[PDB]
Amino acid sequence: TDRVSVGNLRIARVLYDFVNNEALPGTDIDPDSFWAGVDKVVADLTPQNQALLNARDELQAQIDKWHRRRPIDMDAYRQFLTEIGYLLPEPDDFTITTSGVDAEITTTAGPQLVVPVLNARFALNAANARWGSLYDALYGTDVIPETDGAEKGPTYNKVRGDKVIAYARKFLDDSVPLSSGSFGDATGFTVQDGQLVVALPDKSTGLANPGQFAGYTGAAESPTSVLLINHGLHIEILIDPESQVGTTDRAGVKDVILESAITTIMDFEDSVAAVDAADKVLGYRNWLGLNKGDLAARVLNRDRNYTAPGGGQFTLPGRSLMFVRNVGHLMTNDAIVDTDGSEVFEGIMDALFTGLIAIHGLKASDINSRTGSIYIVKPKMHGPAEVAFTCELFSRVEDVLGLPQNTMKIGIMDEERRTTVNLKACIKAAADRVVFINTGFLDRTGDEIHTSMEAGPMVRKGTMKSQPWILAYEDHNVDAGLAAGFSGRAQVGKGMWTMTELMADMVETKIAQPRAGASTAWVPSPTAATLHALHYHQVDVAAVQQGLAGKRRATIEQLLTIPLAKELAWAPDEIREEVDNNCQSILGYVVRWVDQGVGASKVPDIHDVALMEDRATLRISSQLLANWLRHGVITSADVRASLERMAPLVDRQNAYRPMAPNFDDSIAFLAAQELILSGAQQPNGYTEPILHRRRREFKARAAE
Ligand SMILES: O=C(O)c1ccc2cc[nH]c2c1
Ligand SMILES: [Mg+2]
Repeated sequence: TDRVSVGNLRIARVLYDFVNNEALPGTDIDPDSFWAGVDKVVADLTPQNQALLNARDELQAQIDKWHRRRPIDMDAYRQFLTEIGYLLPEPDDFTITTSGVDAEITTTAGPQLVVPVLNARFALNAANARWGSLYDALYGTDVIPETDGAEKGPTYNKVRGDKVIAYARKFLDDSVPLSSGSFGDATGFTVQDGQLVVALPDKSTGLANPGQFAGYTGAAESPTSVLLINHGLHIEILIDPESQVGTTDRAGVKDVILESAITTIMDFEDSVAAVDAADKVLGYRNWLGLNKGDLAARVLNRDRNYTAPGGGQFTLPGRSLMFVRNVGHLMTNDAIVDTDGSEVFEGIMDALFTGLIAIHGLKASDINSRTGSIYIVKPKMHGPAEVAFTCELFSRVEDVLGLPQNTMKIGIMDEERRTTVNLKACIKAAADRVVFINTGFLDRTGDEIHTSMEAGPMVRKGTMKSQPWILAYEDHNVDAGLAAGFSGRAQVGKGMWTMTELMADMVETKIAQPRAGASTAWVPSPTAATLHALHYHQVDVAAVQQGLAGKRRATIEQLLTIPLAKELAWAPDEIREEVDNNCQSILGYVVRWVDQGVGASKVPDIHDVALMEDRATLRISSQLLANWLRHGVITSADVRASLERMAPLVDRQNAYRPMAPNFDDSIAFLAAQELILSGAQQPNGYTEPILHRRRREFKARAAE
């Protein structure tokens, strides 16, 4: 074949070439020593990797049987979980020791943006989303109602623009209050004796807290902009009477700029579809362009220059601080196969290659962490041993890369049940590497359903968000983080807002996350990060965290409360709706995944709301239907009929290729069907083995 032999490994030429010609040059790592390291690391860690996955299966089988032989005793269930080593002892209190971590992670609370690394233009916008226009975010979304008069048109609408301006003035009043009066009545800004002075019609005033004045641009006498800081986040008022908006403005203001996406996660996992060496290389190459600072379509932003209150000069980061999300322990990829032809573990490969590439970001670029850290998000881990394994992998990789030990820092996803109930030990296992924990609530619900598949029928998918287990899971995660001393040291993060068009709703409800003590939470786009930034100005996360300290708000019993439905909880019509809804979302996502290699896309649901979502929402839907089928809530004819019914709608909702009417001939349709009908047999309900196989199948058919 077209592979390169190195030890026991056979590396796809496209990857070998990528590494030698693009990734390695500029790192000072000897190419031959690198490849020897890859061979050695894969050979050494592969057995432990496999045994961990086998252990998952064995635990699940025991729980499966336990439920089959079962009016539901929690004392018994809990002592059984401890017996089989599912529930492990909680360690004594400790504080994490992770050092050399940047301020964007240790200290600054704010939005965290996640983007598919395979999409270069998306990744570019994400990195540039550290600063974003509040006016654009308000004007373009439904935050400002399109009520009579204020509708978006083909051209600028002055009625709407004025509501945007008023909305921002109120934000300023709430965030950076004047000693007296309102920003709404401002006519000018000036800096005098190093102090911000605001002109109102009748008199002048300063800030109630002059500590919020951070800097300015242009002459102090008539600044071209004024820079404020609040709860550690910057706000920049652009002052330009010459501009169109500025002309209509009372103080010549052109825009309000928010520091928005403080950090960004470049994603190789659930938001992308990458099933072979060509796909991985595309991803790795974008990740390289990001770290080298030369990725272009439009290019990456430079730092920002300001004059300090006093009159000196300083600078602020122009770009979002980058994490990379590697895949988890489950999958293999044929990017590399061994002599026997066995595919190599993809997570192992990601650590080596994304780690290698990240070195560039530590270096002056013809730039990322100034403290010398590399930030890797690791998803879908089940328990402390799997966490320890990930740390051992990073340690071995650091050795191959000639990096100081603990350079490679870990963002722990809390998105599997065996991690949730052992969270303190999982953190302890990574106490010198961990830079965040985060509630991946969607995968977590998929795992919740699969783990208790045999217990009985589960509540409807929309009911899950408010079940006792998930509310406890959220509080427990924050409690464990704070108890491990995350305050001032590491992020406590919460989940993604998936309704991309419902920004009014996001601004209304997503404030609950910072109020819950989360120093960060996930947004889908630059625009959403700007709007989500508002919440951090309203909530004092540091204070909230201090108030939460030492609280223990979720019991193990609460964590373990299985979301079983009550006897006969559903009328026939509600059942049908749940089925159609789930089939619709499965089909809408899968069709783009299998046909176009698109791992994340705005997909209208049944009620026709635009949902982003990724692989995890597929995991939830397939497991729920698999659970209902397993326990006789629905029949196989129900599933099939629903799939055939929703298919044409999906086709219609959509370079596309219709699934209907020849379903048995549609690879996408059959993948969706397989996900449901084989759902119960997928390891932890994971959708990758099926998706990957079907996408490779589609690629092979397209080729001929
Ligand atoms: O981190 C994820 O699982 C996730 C979820 C939704 C979206 C939409 C774009 N990127 C995503 C990532
Ligand atoms: Mg997830």
